Amino acid sequence: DLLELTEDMEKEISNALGHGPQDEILSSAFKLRITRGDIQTLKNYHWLNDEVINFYMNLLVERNKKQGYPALHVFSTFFYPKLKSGGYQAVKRWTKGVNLFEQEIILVPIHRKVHWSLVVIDLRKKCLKYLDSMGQKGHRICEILLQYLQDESKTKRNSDLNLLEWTHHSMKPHEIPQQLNGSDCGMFTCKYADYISRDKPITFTQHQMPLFRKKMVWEILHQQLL
Repeated sequence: DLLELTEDMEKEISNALGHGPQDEILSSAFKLRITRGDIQTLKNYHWLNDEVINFYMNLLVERNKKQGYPALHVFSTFFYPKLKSGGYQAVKRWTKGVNLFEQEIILVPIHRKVHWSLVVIDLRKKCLKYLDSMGQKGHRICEILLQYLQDESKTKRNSDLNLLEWTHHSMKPHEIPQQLNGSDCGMFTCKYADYISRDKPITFTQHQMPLFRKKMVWEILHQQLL
């Protein structure tokens, strides 16, 4: 959601992006350590890196709990690639201590080459949605993730998913805002995730991305969303 930033905020934001040592840890949580180098990927025209995305994803989980939003599970940005190349066995332990099926919404960030996209698994509707700011379809990706769910369920609950009741859908270019440059794919993924996890229709646009980038640095610095 939109908002007007304050001087004290724009100050600390310029502070974090501005010059200084690269290894200076500016924010720590979820076993992640955001360095000034990492937060600088938020500067306009820069590609977000894994740390920033994972960090933000984890913040959505806490925001949802505290605000009475759907139970949210966010997979690491490294999960999907590991699954795609190593199969279920390679990621069997990435859900240690959690039962995916007791959650309501599962987010799976998709990193392919230099592009970022998003898969949403809504357990409440038994539906998988693929969101891509470059209008791509993700049939195969959803198919691979649905098979992962079946393996997780059979492994952890000794029960099969009822495949006949599950559906998947790739949001068309008209259903969600698209990116108009070559550097905001990571931001679209984060904002898709943000709105989707609150069951809020995705009404933001490319025009608002510069403000989102600034907002996210503050949010990451304070480990709190606006």
